[PDB]
Amino acid sequence: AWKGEVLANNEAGQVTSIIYNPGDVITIVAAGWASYGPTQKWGPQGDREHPDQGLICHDAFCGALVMKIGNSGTIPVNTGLFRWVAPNNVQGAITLIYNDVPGTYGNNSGSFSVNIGKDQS
Amino acid sequence: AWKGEVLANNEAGQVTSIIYNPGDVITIVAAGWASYGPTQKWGPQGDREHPDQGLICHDAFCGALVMKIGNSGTIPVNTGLFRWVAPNNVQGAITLIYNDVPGTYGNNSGSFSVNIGKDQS
Amino acid sequence: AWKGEVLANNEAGQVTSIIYNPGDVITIVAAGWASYGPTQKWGPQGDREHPDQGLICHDAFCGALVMKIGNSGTIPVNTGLFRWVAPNNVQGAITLIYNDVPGTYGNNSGSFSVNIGKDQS
Amino acid sequence: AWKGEVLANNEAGQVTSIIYNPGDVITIVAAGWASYGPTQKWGPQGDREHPDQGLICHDAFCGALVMKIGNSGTIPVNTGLFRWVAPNNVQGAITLIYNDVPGTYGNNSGSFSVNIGKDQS
Ligand SMILES: [O][C][C]1O[C](/O=C2/[C]=[C]C3=NC4=C([C]=C([O])[C]=[C]4)OC3=[C]2)[C]([O])[C]([O])[C]1[O]
Ligand SMILES: [O][C][C]1O[C](/O=C2/[C]=[C]C3=NC4=C([C]=C([O])[C]=[C]4)OC3=[C]2)[C]([O])[C]([O])[C]1[O]
Ligand SMILES: [O][C][C]1O[C](/O=C2/[C]=[C]C3=NC4=C([C]=C([O])[C]=[C]4)OC3=[C]2)[C]([O])[C]([O])[C]1[O]
Ligand SMILES: [O][C][C]1O[C](/O=C2/[C]=[C]C3=NC4=C([C]=C([O])[C]=[C]4)OC3=[C]2)[C]([O])[C]([O])[C]1[O]
Ligand SMILES: [Ca+2]
Ligand SMILES: [Ca+2]
Ligand SMILES: [Ca+2]
Ligand SMILES: [Ca+2]
Repeated sequence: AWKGEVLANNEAGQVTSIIYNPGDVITIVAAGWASYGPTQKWGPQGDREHPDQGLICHDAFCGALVMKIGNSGTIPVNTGLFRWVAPNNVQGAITLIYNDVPGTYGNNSGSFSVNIGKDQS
Repeated sequence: AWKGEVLANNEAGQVTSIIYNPGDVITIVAAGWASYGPTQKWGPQGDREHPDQGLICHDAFCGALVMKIGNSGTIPVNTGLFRWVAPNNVQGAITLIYNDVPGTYGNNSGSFSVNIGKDQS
Repeated sequence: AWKGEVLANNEAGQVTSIIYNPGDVITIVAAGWASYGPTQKWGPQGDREHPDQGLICHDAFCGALVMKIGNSGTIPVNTGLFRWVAPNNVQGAITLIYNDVPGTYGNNSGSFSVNIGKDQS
Repeated sequence: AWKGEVLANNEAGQVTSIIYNPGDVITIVAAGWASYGPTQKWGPQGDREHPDQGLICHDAFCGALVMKIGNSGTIPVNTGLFRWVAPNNVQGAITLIYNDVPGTYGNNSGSFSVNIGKDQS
C-alpha cells in the first residue's frame, strides 16, 4: 500500500509506489482541500460550478483528483475508487494529479492526502 | 481459425466457428470503423469520451468490440487479445458483439473485421 | 515474444527485440490512445478524417501505428497483424513508429501498447 | 534513442522515452529557433542579452533548452551534451524544457529539434 500527498500546484503529478498490473483490483481514498486559483478550496471532487477551459481530464471537474496509470490518459479518481479494475491494456506506475489546465498550475494551493492499496483478487 | 465481420447494428452478435475449450489459448485481432449513432466512426476500442449509458459491457467503452464465450458475461476484446486464456469455468462458442445499450442498436453503422485463432499450449 | 510501448512523440520509434526473418509468420496486437496534436485522441488506426500532409507512411492514417523491418519502407500495423507474412526479402529488426509528419512530433501525446510474437510456420 | 521536438510554449516540457540511470553516458544535440514572446527567434542557447526575470533555470539564458531528470532541479542543455554523465543520485525520465518564467509560456513560439542517445559506458 502507499500513502502520501498530492500538491495541487504539481503539474507533472505525484508518482506513487503502486505499480498497477493486469488483473489488479485497487482501492483509493482521497481527502483534503485544494484550489486551482481562488482563495476558496474544494475537496477531491473539485468545483462542480467551474467550466472546463482545457483540463487535463475532461471527465472530472476542475480541481478534482485524477490519475494516470503508466502512460495512460487521465482517469478520474475524485474521492476514491472502490475495488476498482482498470480498462484492458492499461498498466504501470500510478501517478496522481490535480485536475487543472496545462500551464496554469502556478497559482494552485493545498493538497490531497491519498491512500492506495491492492485488494484481494 | 475464424475470420469474419461483426456488424455494429447486430444486437445479437456474430457467432463464430470458434468453440473455446478449457485450457485453450487464443489470439484475436480486430480492425475497422463503426458508430453507435453519431456521424463519426470509431475503431474497436470505441469512444473514450462517451459516457456509459447502460452498455452490455461496463468494462469497455461504447462502440468497443466485446465477446461472450458460451453464455459468459461480456468480455472486452477491443483491438484484440494476445495469447489469452479465459477465466475459470468459461467455455463454449465465441460470440462477437458491438458494445452499445440494449435496444439502441438500430441506428448503428459500420462493422469490425476480426480474426480469431488458437495458439499453442 | 516482445511487449512494450511506443511514444507518439518519438520520431525515432521503438526498436523491438523481434528480428523478422524470411518465412516468419508473426502476430501483432496494438492498443492505446494517442494524438498528433489535437485535443482528441485516436486508437492505433489513427484519424481517418485527417489529410496526409507528408506522413512517414502514406498507406496508413495520420496517428496510426506503423513499423519498419530492417531498412524497409514503413508498413502499416494499425490495430495489428494476424499470422502475417511480409513482402518478399524484407528482413531485420522491427521498429514501431507513430505515423506523423517528420518535424511535427513536438505536439504529440499518448502511446500505443504492443505485443509481437512469432507463430508456427 | 529519442528524436523529436520541444515546444517553446509548453510549460510542462517534453517528457522523452529516455530514462537516465546511474552510470549512463548520454549525448544530446539540439537545434532550431524559438521565442519567449518577441517576433525574433533564438537558438538553443537562448538570448544572451535578456535579463533573468525569474527563469526556471538561472544557469541558462531565457530561451535556452534545459532539462530535468526525474525530479532533479533544472539542468542547462543549450546546444547539447557530449558524452555526459549526471551528478550523483540524479536519475529518471528526461524531460526537456524551454527556459522561460513560470506562468509566461503562453506567448512563446517555435520549437527545438532534439536527439538523445545513450553512449557506450
Ligand atoms: O479553468 C481553470 C482556470 O481557472 C482560473 O481561476 C478562475 C477563477 C474564476 C473564474 N470565473 C469565470 C471563468 C470563466 C467564465 O467564462 C466565467 C467566470 O473562469 C474563472 C477562472 C485560474 O486562475 C486559472 O489558474 C485556471 O486554473
Ligand atoms: O450511449 C449510447 C447511445 O448513444 C447515442 O448517441 C449519442 C450521441 C450524442 C450524445 N451526446 C451526449 C450524451 C450524453 C451526455 O451526458 C452528453 C452528451 O450522449 C450521446 C449519445 C445513440 O443515439 C444511442 O443509439 C445509443 O447508442
Ligand atoms: O498532418 C499532421 C499535422 O497535423 C496537425 O494538426 C492539425 C490540426 C488541425 C488541422 N486542420 C486542417 C488541416 C489541413 C487542412 O487542409 C485543413 C484543416 O490540418 C490540421 C492539422 C499537427 O498540429 C501537426 O503537428 C501535424 O501532426
Ligand atoms: O523574461 C521573460 C519574459 O519576456 C517577455 O518578453 C520581453 C520582451 C522585451 C523585454 N524588454 C525588456 C525587459 C526587461 C528590461 O529590464 C528591459 C527591457 O523584458 C522584456 C521581456 C515575455 O513577454 C514574457 O512572456 C516573458 O517570457
Ligand atoms: Ca490554476
Ligand atoms: Ca446506438
Ligand atoms: Ca504532430
Ligand atoms: Ca514568454
